[PDB]
Amino acid sequence: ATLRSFVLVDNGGTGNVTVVPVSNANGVAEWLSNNSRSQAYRVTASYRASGADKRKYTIKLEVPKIVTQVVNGVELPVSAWKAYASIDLTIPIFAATDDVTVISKSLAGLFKVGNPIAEAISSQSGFYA
Amino acid sequence: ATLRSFVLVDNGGTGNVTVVPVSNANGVAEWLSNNSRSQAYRVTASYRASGADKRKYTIKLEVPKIVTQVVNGVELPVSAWKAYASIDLTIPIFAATDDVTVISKSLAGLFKVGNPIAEAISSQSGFYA
Amino acid sequence: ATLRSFVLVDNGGTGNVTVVPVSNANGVAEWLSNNSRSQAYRVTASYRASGADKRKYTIKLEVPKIVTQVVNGVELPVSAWKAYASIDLTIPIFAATDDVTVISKSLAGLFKVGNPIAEAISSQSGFYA
Amino acid sequence: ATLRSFVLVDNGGTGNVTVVPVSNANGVAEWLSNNSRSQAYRVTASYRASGADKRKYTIKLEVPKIVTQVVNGVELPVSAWKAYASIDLTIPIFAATDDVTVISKSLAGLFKVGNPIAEAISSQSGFYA
Amino acid sequence: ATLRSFVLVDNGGTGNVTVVPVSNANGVAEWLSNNSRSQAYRVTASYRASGADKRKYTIKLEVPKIVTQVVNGVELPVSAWKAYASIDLTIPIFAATDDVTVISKSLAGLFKVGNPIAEAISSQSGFYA
Amino acid sequence: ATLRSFVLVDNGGTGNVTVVPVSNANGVAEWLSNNSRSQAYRVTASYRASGADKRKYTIKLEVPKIVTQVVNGVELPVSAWKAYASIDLTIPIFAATDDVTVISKSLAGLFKVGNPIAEAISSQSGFYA
Repeated sequence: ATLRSFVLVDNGGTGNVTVVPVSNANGVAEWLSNNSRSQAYRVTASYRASGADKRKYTIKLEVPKIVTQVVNGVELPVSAWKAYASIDLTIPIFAATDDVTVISKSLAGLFKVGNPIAEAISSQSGFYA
Repeated sequence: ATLRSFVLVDNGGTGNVTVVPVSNANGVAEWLSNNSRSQAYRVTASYRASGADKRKYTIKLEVPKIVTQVVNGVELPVSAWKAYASIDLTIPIFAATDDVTVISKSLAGLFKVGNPIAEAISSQSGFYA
Repeated sequence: ATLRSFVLVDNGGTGNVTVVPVSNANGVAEWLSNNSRSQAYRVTASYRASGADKRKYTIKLEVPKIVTQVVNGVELPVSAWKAYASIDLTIPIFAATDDVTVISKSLAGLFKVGNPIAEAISSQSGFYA
Repeated sequence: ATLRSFVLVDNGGTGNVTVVPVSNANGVAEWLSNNSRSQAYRVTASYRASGADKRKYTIKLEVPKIVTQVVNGVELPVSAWKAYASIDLTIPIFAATDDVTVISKSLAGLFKVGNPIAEAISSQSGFYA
Repeated sequence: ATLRSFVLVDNGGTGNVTVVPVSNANGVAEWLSNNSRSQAYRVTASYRASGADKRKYTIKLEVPKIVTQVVNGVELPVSAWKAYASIDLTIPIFAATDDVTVISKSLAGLFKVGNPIAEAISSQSGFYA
Repeated sequence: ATLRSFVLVDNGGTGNVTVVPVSNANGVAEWLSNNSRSQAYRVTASYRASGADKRKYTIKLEVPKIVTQVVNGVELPVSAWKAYASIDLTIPIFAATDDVTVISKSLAGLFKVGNPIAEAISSQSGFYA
């Protein structure tokens, strides 16, 4: 089943952040961590067709700011306490399985921990040699 | 050391697609697979300030269908089509290192091979499966 | 597992009115009693975001007066009339699980058989009695 | 008597939340828990006639956010610290007692703890199988 | 649990064509087989109200002729042509369960293998004698 | 030998609804059950060319709600209402035998009892999950 809970944050067993399915409206999977929606880790995704020659995946992720956070509190402005991400993946209809798994892996590679993009993000850095 | 080559696609140890830094103009880092520009996997990233209190990473991925076209015995290296991924990451400036890191990980988790998103993509599926 | 049948009307163990899931289009869950649409108890619910910091459950209930009309010996199943209940629930996103739960209970308490509201309704009365 | 205090939140004896009558203007029963009006659990209801063929019950409920709350404090914005609910029940004049008690029970069933609507609310979930 | 994968083509056990649910937006369920979208079996359906007392199913089937096109030495999975089927079912709201079931079975019988319509279809024939 | 009687509704062995060929004028085959024409199941079909390379089956089904009307003490076998189904199949002329057979089976599978479409129909449902 594609709609199942999964570990969104692998902290090596200890502080793992799992996210669960919560809704399914209009074919928009929604996973929520165990927190108030304002402080939750959140993921949404959908696979619609787009144009007459490609399908498109649309995924969104919300990551909370943690340090200093008052769990379950009402800390405003939300805009200051959360990071947002949007991913649009466009895959033309001619792609066959093996093509798709690569695309799949590429994404995984791009954001893998220890790789430049990942490193950069976490070091508040930009890109440079 | 963020601008450095890395493996985009990890097929164990054989067909690994490594991608290298090729330019960094106007704050746009651009990596490239080892192919003619007409058929290379390509990645670009940029880190800029957004608003007076946010920052934004913008990453784009290009996955080609590598093939050799032949027009009158004149074989040209081209791509049947390409898949595109586009990511916008917005992070508040209040985000401390620890905070940033989680974002970092969350992303990696989200797209990890084996998790739902990865699954779905790799089977051209929706989340109803 | 929220989209599942449940007993709408509990008359001990005899005339229990159970209602089952029948559709879920456009994020509107719709349960139905076991009757022709022309005479079924019906319930619908939807959960959407409202504003940039609230969520809203919208629930509607239809209680029919089940009867068999006869026009020229042509007996059709219809409803003499229907009673309608409509509920709007607005909850802040700051609401943590524990918070949500109370809401949950509060509602159930409010309408419980034996409490004032239940009484009044069940005797077509006001609160002056 | 319909205007009496009742347990709005059944926490199994221990932390039960009782709500008491507080006002009765224009046939609008008002029950308040024991708190500052800003943090109180609150219930209002009235039975007016509507149209020339149905009576209507109008009930409203306010549920406070509790976790993190500073009892009796002044925590703004109230909009962030409270959940609201509105119920409109319309019952045509031809309904006789037994009809009404069903309607009555239906409501109770709809919101009963352990049932989908209830479950959904409290799990911050939507509806799906 | 109606939006689920099922076998569209039953060839005993070998070439069975299974079709899965992929999306359900705007009340349109879409099922696809596991092929490059450019050449996959497709089924869509919707159940909506029509008029004041009817419901209307609208089902559409798409059967592809799977092949691999090649142009200037570039091969692409394409569909040589497709067969299209369109079905409209209209049902009164008075239709109670048993009734619906019958309707349900009629369709089945209609298209059942071995019965005239199927035979005709599968032999490029019309209905003769 | 396609214009022949067949079983429209298979109820094991009891209430089987058999439908027979009654006429075949102007390329329209008509099958009726054994009831007063005012209230009989009906099926019609035609196979004609369409365009320069397509064939088109046009099948229509009629399911009656059998009852006996009575007016001024005069009873007549009438139909309380009917469910209508309309089907259009379009097939390229390149479709060779095997192809056609598949198309043939798809339809069967589509409407097969136990598969989603049938289930939905027979339960006043839509396609959900």
